[PDB]
Formats: sequence, C-alpha cells, structure tokens
Amino acid sequence: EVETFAFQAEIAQLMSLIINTFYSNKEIFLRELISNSSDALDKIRYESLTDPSKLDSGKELHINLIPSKQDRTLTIVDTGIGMTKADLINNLGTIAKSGTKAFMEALQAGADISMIGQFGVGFYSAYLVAEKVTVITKHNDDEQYAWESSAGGSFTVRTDTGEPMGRGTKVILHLKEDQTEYLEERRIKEIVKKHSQFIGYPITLFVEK
Ligand SMILES: CC(C)(C)C1=NO[C@@H](Cn2cnc3c(Cl)nc(N)nc32)C1
Repeated sequence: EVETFAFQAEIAQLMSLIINTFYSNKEIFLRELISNSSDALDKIRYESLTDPSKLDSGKELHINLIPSKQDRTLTIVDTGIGMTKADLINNLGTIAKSGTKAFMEALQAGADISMIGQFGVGFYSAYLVAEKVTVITKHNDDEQYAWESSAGGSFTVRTDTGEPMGRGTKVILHLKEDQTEYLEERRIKEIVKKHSQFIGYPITLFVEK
C-alpha cells in the first residue's frame, strides 16, 4: 500500500519558493544533504557508545555519492541512524515548520537561499536541482521505507521492497533535464572540496561505468 500525505502548508510554501525563485547558486543542495548525512552518522555513533548492538545493522559509518547518467539521478547514501515511519510522516515535518517560518522571514529580511541549512530545512534545497526526490531509509527497529515527492503539495510513504540497506538513508535526486552537470565527477568534486571538505566521515564519489 502507498499512502499519500499533504505537506504542512508552510513546507509546501517553502518548496514552491525553492522551485520558483530565480537563484543561480544551486550547488548548495549537495552540502546540505551531506551535512544531514553527517548529522545522522553522528547520532548513531553516539548512541552506539551506550548500546553497541545499535551497530549490528552495520558498523561502517560513511557517505557515498553515486551518479547515474542512465537514470539521470544523483544519490547521496549514508549509514547513519535512518528515519522511522513517524519521522517521515509527522515528526521531522513538525520540527521543520518552525525553521521554515524563520527562514521565510529571514529571506524577506535580506537573507540568501544559501543560508537554508541554518534553519534546519536544508533538505528541501534538493528541489533546486531535482524534479522528484526519493528517500529510502532504514532505522533500527523499524522497517525500510520509501518517501517520495515531486512537490505539488503532497508526498508518499510506502514500505520499500527494494534491496535491504541495513541502516541509513539514500536520497535519490531525479535531476531536472537542465541540471545534469551534477552527474559530472569533476563538478561534484569541485562542490565537495568547496563546501564539505571537513566532514568527519569518508565521502566516496563513485565513478560512472
Ligand atoms: C522527511 C524528510 C523529507 C525525508 C526529511 N526530513 O529530514 C530530513 C533531514 N533528515 C532528517 N533525519 C535524517 C536522517 Cl536520519 N538522515 C538523513 N540523511 N537526513 C535526515 C529528511
């Protein structure tokens, strides 16, 4: 079964702003997703210090960047703590409502879209470059889920039938047709070096076959 949900009005407004505002500096999406992965890796590492069994689903703590020219996707994979069903449907959106309102006000007060991560809603910068985002995620003691949205005010959640991940999150960016530069090894290297060079987990940039 696929369940369809309405975004909170403030998050739908944020997504429309990101999709519709003219802003050439689109590359900031990657730093935001890598930062989210780093935060999730921090969380499972910290929890493992008092409950080592939390790493039974995988001890490797890393970030993979995987381009696919054939699928026109850029995938950001981490082995962090992952998200529960309640995270996906309700609880992360509840936290994001406050940051969205703060971001939207700062925007009017002269802030830049690149400051989005300071408001805890950096994920939605993915819609600078993606027409659709699919998020596959697995938290210990919950099932593997697929979250998906092409914006337009709704998202879906379903139990994922694909390959099991163990633990963590995969953000699959279905790139807009004019945003395929973010499949180039060279371009991704440039962005990671510029924005993400001090992240405390190995970032592997996969090469296309
Ligand atoms: C609900 C949805 C749109 C999918 C997000 N809201 O929060 C986002 C940022 N975020 C929160 N928890 C995260 C974990 Cl555990 N990992 C990673 N990579 N990102 C995480 C994602």
